[PDB]
Amino acid sequence: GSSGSSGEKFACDYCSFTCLSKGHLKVHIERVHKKIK
Ligand SMILES: [Zn+2]
Repeated sequence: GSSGSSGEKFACDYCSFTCLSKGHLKVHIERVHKKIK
């Protein structure tokens, strides 16, 4: 089997990142592609 998959997971709009939680996607965008101010 493959080392990664799309499955039923959420994906980043800016890079090749994926996660099972929408909260983890929000935290990824808010810290990696945007910042807290
Ligand atoms: Zn990303």
